[PDB]
Amino acid sequence: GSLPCDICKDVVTAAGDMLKDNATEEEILVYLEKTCDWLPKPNMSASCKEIVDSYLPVILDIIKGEMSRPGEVCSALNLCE
Repeated sequence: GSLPCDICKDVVTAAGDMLKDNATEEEILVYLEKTCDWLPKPNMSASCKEIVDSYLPVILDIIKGEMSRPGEVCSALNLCE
């Protein structure tokens, strides 16, 4: 899969699991930012940050809306084919 697709799957899964543990949205952002910062290449970190900043908000809304399948959520947002 494309890099945006691969990152999206991570983000949606992470956000979903953390919400199911009643994590706060702020904490979720902090967690995902860490992931972005740990990625081994600058282009990966950059793509991760852009995806988190652009899509995490609506992803949280979608999961709260009872839709948490990573592949499906990401395909809908056109991050996956």
